[PDB]
Amino acid sequence: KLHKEPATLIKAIDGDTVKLMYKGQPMTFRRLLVDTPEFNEKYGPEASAFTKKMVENAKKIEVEFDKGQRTDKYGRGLAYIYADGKMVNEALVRQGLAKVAYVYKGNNTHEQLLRKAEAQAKKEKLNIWSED
Amino acid sequence: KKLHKEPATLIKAIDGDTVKLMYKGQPMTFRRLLVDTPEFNEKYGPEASAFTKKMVENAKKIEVEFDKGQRTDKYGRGLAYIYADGKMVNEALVRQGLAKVAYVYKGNNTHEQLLRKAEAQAKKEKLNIWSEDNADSGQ
Ligand SMILES: Cc1cn([C@H]2C[C@H](OP(=O)(O)O)[C@@H](COP(=O)(O)O)O2)c(=O)[nH]c1=O
Ligand SMILES: Cc1cn([C@H]2C[C@H](OP(=O)(O)O)[C@@H](COP(=O)(O)O)O2)c(=O)[nH]c1=O
Ligand SMILES: [Ca+2]
Repeated sequence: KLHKEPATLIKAIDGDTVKLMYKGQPMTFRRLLVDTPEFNEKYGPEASAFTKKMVENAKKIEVEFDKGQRTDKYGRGLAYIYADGKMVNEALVRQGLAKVAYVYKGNNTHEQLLRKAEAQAKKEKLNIWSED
Repeated sequence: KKLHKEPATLIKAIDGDTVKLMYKGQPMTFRRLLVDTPEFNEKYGPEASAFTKKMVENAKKIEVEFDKGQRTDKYGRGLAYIYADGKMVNEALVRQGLAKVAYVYKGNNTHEQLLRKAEAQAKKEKLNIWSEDNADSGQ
């Protein structure tokens, strides 16, 4: 008889990190300027589902490095991620599924864009901002 | 200066007939034995794709099963039967008219009759691929 052997599915998307092909090689990217709840926190599954749909349904993904630091201390490419023109970082925050975080000079070009989205999500008391 | 946008592509765990799995401690792309699934730009591609993704993403236990002939195809893909909680994905897609039996070679054809049988049945119910008129006309 043939023999069954274990294996486990690879995950490209893990919270604020996504594994993409860049310059013909795989690379781990960590979304700039945001902090998304983990799968075991409130809104964590919702934020994962939103990211998955946004990125898997994109014909075109682009990354935009900022000017201050290309890679964090853990080897992750720090970037804004675009799915068919729309910034994933911004969309999450707009939907109240991520907060603005890790904002540092040099790597904070789109900070105002994100703070604007966050203000709107808080005013709407949406998702993360629905809690007391 | 404005920042510049650069291209990249999503790394896809599931893509057509291929699945990327961690196997003996290392990542490996596998090609499902004995089947041909429509690609995402072809009809039922997004369906066959969703059914695969459902089956495999929701599995608690994934297994691979190599056959007795070629282990790796000429594109560097491991050739295997893929199981999700004990149910073979290869067989399931064929039974659900979401893939055709194909690429059947002596040595790597242990499950040929199981699948051909599933394909035979799949036509009669006329589901998905086989729900089109004359889709079973061998064109
Ligand atoms: C987003 C981001 C995170 N980080 C670091 C800070 C955290 O390190 P410390 O854990 O050592 O405090 C970590 C959070 O990433 P994750 O949220 O992916 O874990 O990544 C940066 O250094 N720069 C950044 O721009
Ligand atoms: C299933 C299978 C495919 N292949 C090859 C045949 C096709 O090569 P050609 O492209 O040269 O025709 C290709 C189809 O794979 P995909 O259907 O995943 O694209 O993989 C094998 O060599 N052995 C197999 O067992
Ligand atoms: Ca195919």
